[PDB]
Amino acid sequence: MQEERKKLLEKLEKILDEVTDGAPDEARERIEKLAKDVKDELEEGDAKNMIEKFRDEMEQMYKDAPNAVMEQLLEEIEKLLKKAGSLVPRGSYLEHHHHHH
Repeated sequence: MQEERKKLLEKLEKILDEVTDGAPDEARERIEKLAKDVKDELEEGDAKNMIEKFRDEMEQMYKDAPNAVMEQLLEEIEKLLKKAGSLVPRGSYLEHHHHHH
């Protein structure tokens, strides 16, 4: 917490705040579970991995239903994932389309 880590996760939880509220209606309750789990993982389990999980989960629901902010939020978590990639070169995107409902 002496190397901008709190500011990185503060902005990250600020994105998750806008993903739940600025969700495509029905997609919100899907987001609220995983976003709540990220908060635990910030100290409990693997926070950095949950930033990847939520980033790739967002693009699944974005391809399924894009409002306007949903797209911008993909770009936001991406900026934060680069800084969260501490010696870790990862972010190829897990290839999805819709997979059917």
